[PDB]
Amino acid sequence: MAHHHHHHMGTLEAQTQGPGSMNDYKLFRCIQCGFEYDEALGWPEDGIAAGTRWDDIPDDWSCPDCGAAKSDFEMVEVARS
Ligand SMILES: [Zn+2]
Repeated sequence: MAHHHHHHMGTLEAQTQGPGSMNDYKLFRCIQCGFEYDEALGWPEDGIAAGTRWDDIPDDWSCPDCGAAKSDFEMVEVARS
């Protein structure tokens, strides 16, 4: 009769989120879903490099999360002070 059991390992923090805000970068949050973009973090999945400004981001660029437009983003001030 088997009496072996497994235990849950718990939480492995694989995120480690934290962009170094050494320069005043902004946040841009999609209003259609809540996708928050940090200019200091960038989005390497699309090719957006860390430090790329919203102005440098192509007008044809869409929210990688849902395909919402740039006008679907809000400019969020960074309270990391
Ligand atoms: Zn979105």
